[PDB]
Amino acid sequence: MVGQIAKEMGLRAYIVGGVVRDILLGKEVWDVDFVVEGNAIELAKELARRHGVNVHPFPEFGTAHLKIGKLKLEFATARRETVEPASLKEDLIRRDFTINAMAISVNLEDYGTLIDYFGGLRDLKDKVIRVLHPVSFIEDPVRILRALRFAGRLNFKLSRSTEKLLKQAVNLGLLKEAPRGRLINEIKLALREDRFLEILELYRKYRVLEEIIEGFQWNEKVLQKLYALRKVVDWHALEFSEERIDYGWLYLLILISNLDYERGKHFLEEMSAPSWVRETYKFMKFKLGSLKEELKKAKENYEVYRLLKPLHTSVLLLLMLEEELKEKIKLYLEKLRKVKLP
RNA sequence: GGCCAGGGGCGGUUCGAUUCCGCCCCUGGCC
Ligand SMILES: Nc1ncnc2c1ncn2[C@@H]1O[C@H](COP(=O)(O)CP(=O)(O)OP(=O)(O)O)[C@@H](O)[C@H]1O
Repeated sequence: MVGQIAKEMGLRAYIVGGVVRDILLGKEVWDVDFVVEGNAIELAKELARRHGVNVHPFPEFGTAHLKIGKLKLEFATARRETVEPASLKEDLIRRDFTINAMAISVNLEDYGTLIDYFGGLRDLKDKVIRVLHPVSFIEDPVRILRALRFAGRLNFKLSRSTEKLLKQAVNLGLLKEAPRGRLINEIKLALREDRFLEILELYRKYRVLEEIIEGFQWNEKVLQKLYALRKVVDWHALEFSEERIDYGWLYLLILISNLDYERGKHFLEEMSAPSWVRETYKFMKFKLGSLKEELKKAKENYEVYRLLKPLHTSVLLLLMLEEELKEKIKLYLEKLRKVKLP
C-alpha cells in the first residue's frame, strides 16, 4: 500500500537493485529494498503504522526496517554512499554493477515501470558483470569478490573492461588494503553459494585468494580434489537427502587443507565457522590419514567403529575423496539401511 | 539477517541417552 502513502505525502519511492535483479531473473525474494526521493523514515513509519507493525528507524542513517508477514522491507533515503536532495539516479549510480543498478517504480503515477539508465537490463540479458565506471574497483575492492560471486552464481562473465580493471585492482594490491571484515564476510557469502566451486574457479583465474589468505597458493591436487567433492556432494544430496549440511565449508576445508599459518585455524576463526567445521578441521590431521589407512583392513563390523566419526557427517564425505575406500562407505549408508529395516 | 553461545521447543538417529543432528524461542556477545 506504499504507492498510496507515497502519493498522500507527495513522494516517489522505488524498489532497488538487488531485489530487482532477482525479479527479472524470476526469483522470489523476501528481502526488499526501497529508495525514497524524500524521507524514508516517515514512509516506513506510516507504513507499519497502517499495518500495526513495529518499526526500527535509524536516524542519521536515513533508514528504517519493518516486517509484514515474511516480508522484510528496508526503506532508505536517496544518497551518495555515506547532503541536499539527491535524485534516484544519483543513488543508483553509486551501485555495484549494471544488473544491480536498476529500480522499479512503486509510484501509482507510473507503477510497475522498470528504471534503468546504465543498461542493466541488457547486461542482464547478455549475461554480463559490468561496473558503472573505471574507479569502481578502486572505490571498493570488495566488489572484486562480488563481481566473481555473481559471475559465478549467475554463470555470467565479466565485460572486457571490467575484467581488465578487476585484474588491475588485484595486482594493485587493494585486496590487501580493504577492511578485512568486508572481504571476510563477502567470502562467507560466496561460501554459502550452491555454485560456490565455480566461483572458486574464478578466484583461481584472478589469483584473489593468494592475497586474502596469507599462506595460500593454488595446487592442482586440491583443485581436482574440489571437483571430486563436487561429485560426492551432488549424489549424497540426492540419496542421503534426509540429512544434509552446509557443503560449502567442506570445500573451504580442502582449500585450507595443506594448512598454512600454524594449522591456519586462525582463518576458520575469522570465518564465523560452525562447530562441525572448526571441529572436522582438527580431525583432518589426526585421522584423515589413520582412518583411511587403518580402514584398509576391514571385512565388515569395523564399519561400526568408524560410524562413530559420522557424529558430524562431513568426514564421512571427505573419505570418498580417496577412490580406494569410496564404494566401502557407499555401501555403509545402504548397509545400515538394512539394520533399521531388518 | 551468519555464527559464539547462555537457557526452551516442536520433530528425530539409535535402545535409550538433556552427549547426535532440523529448526524455532529466549539471554548476552562478533560480521
Ligand atoms: N559495495 C557495494 N557496492 C555496490 N552495491 C552494494 C555494495 N554492497 C551492497 N550493495 C547493494 O546492496 C544489496 C545487497 O543486498 P542483498 O539482499 O544481499 C542482495 P544482493 O547482494 O544484491 O543479491 P543476493 O540475493 O544474491 O544476496 C545489493 O542490492 C547491492 O546493489
